[PDB]
Amino acid sequence: PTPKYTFTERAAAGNLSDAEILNSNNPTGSELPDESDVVVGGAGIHGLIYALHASKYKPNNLKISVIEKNTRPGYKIGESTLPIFYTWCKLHGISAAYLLRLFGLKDGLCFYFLDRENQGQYTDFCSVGAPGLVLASLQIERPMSELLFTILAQRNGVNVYHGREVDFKSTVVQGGGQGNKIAVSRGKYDSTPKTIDSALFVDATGRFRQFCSKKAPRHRFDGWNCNAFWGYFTAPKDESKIPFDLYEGDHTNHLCFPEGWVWVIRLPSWEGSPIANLMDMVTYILECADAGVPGDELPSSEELARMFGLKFQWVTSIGFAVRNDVKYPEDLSAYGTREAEQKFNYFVQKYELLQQFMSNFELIENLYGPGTTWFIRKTLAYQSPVVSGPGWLAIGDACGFTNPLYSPGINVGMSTSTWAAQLSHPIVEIGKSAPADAAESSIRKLLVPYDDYCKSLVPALEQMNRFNYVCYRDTRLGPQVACLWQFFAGIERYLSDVNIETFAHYAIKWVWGAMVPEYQQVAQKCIEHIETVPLDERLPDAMVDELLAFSNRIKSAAVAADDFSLRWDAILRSFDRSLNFVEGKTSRDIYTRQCSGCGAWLQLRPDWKKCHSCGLLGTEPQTAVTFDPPLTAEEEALLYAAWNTAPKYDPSKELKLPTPTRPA
Ligand SMILES: Cc1cc2nc3c(=O)[nH]c(=O)nc-3n(C[C@H](O)[C@H](O)[C@H](O)COP(=O)(O)OP(=O)(O)OC[C@H]3O[C@@H](n4cnc5c(N)ncnc54)[C@H](O)[C@@H]3O)c2cc1C
Ligand SMILES: CC1(C)c2[nH]c3cc(Cl)ccc3c2C[C@@]23CN4CCC[C@]4(C[C@@H]12)C(=O)N3
Ligand SMILES: CC1(C)c2[nH]c3cc(Cl)ccc3c2C[C@@]23CN4CCC[C@]4(C[C@@H]12)C(=O)N3
Ligand SMILES: [Cl-]
Ligand SMILES: [Zn+2]
Repeated sequence: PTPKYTFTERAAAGNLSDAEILNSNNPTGSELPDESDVVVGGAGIHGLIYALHASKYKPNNLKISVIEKNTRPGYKIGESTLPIFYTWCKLHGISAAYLLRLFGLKDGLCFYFLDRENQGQYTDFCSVGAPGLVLASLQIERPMSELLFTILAQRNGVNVYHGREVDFKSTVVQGGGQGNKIAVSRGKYDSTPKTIDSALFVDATGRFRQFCSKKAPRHRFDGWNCNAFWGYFTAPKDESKIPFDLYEGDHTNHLCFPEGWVWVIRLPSWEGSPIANLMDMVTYILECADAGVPGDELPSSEELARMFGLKFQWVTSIGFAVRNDVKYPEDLSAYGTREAEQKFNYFVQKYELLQQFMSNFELIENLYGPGTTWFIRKTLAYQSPVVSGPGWLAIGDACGFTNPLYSPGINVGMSTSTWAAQLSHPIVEIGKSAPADAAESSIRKLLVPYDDYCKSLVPALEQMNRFNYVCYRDTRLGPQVACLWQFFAGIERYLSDVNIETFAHYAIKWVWGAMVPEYQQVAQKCIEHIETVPLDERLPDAMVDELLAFSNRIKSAAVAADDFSLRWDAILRSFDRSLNFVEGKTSRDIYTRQCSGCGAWLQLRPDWKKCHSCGLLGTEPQTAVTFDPPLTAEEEALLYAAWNTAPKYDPSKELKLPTPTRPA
């Protein structure tokens, strides 16, 4: 396909604002409709996942309008995504060759555990992702992901309106099929708001809980909560001076210690690009995905920036997520002038490994506009007690949130977004087909499992977060108990069988494995012991011995009961096939390489000879996926064949769950 510059030229011809050029791509028009079936407040990632999944699950059934306050897709923290997210993108028609032009490659998770009392000592836990012919994970700049899903939504019959705000003071939400009146303005100052008459309102306003807060007070869990502070840094081409052995920038890297952990995420940034030019680039990429353009014939990221007049750079997202019972010095003025900067730099100099690590990175000033060099957010975890009611439901962060760790926010949270999307079709039809009293009663009963799932979801994720945090207080418990159990309980068994029809049903059974009984049994034993040791103290060595022995005893039985075949010793660098810890083991599959020209991390497969980010050609390591232990040519062909195309929906087939097999 020849690239078109439709939006760039339309914007210049009409001198259109950012919101006006975006809204001009709507199928129904740039102005709000008088009526809709569903109105979604908020076009964050979940509001858009919801609208995309609802239209894809059953096309041409629901008229859906998404209302977003930002004039263009705004900055969000939350950049790391997991295989279930990519699978969802692939099911919606965008595979890795196209996504990697916009987003950074993610190949597994790596954890480094720093000893607080023995500075310089550390251990690690490293895993790999998948071959390029299997799947990819992504590090996403959120202004780009929300733009991608906006354009994709607009191309699938969904209207998205930026620069428009739901007025929750005058909005009326009623049950049955009686009808909502959603008031939409451009802000407080706008005294000519519009009304959308509609059947279902979806609260996707994130942590702001703009609608469901009216129905219940925000709920907090017992015990300590977490604070976060972060910033953006350069992304070094040469990672060889990082003070951790075998470090690789294309993981989501975690620097873990008693007080909390640091995330390190390498990703490309498009900041500075005009919004109209970005729409043209994204539209071109989708036209290429529609036509099936092969990766080596698709322009590279930097070539796209030249074609469409964009700005492109590599950055590292680095942030702390620490417990809010940490004692800080009263005066931190020596480390900066703002609290976020002060606490970031104070914590770095508390660990020599963190300071040696950070000395590979240069701070970026105001990457996302003035005042964005430093970010801080306090008291992260919460839950919404009420997530549905007459005429409305909530999804995503509006239901609750725990912690960045293991990225449940996007990847687990999309279970609610996609289930609500599926449920939205019968919800709307019930109201159009039955009198008001019975309609409301039938909708209420239909949503009882959705309410019950949300109610138990956040507490389970909260226990999962505390489980990892307490084990991060020791360099043996971290990798050998917490990491091991999250990977065994949470690896996505039978993901290659998921399709659009089963996606929500599968996703709600995942929960990162946090509902697995043996997982909860080990987590409760560790939490119960470690929470009795004050944070400023080292864990007694006998406590670590006992928790380790208890964990390994429960592990051996649960691993023997799992009937899912997996080359565990190839995926986890430090463990054998039976998930036994091996002290000196370093062997692992090799799925990626770093481009010598631009530093971008690449997936190895024989049909991607050039760097997808800068276009530089490689010389035969792409065919050099290293399987260790090796696979025959037939086993390798069989692996790739399983992941080629998702199977058609077979209503006779029973859904296979991602969690380990029950012991029976
Ligand atoms: C420090 C930190 C790190 C994190 N890291 C990760 C990670 O690595 N991976 C991960 O998966 N998750 C991560 N998360 C969680 C993740 O950021 C959230 O789960 C995710 O952004 C939730 O998306 P959402 O669409 O529900 O809400 P948001 O993305 O917050 O979107 C809400 C939208 O609603 C709009 N809005 C608000 N009020 C109105 C109104 N009245 N009218 C119209 N629109 C309105 C806002 O403009 C906004 O765009 C992290 C969270 C934190 C705090
Ligand atoms: C199941 C997947 C998505 C997975 N999910 C993880 C979660 C954590 Cl926490 C760590 C590692 C993984 C992996 C690595 C896997 C293991 N599978 C072997 C056959 C195909 C596949 C898919 C992929 C593969 O090639 N790599
Ligand atoms: C398990 C059930 C109760 C179920 N549980 C869900 C949870 C969510 Cl979140 C979404 C959908 C479902 C469904 C619909 C199912 C899926 N199964 C396919 C084989 C038999 C069965 C049973 C039934 C079926 O025919 N329909
Ligand atoms: Cl992650
Ligand atoms: Zn390159």
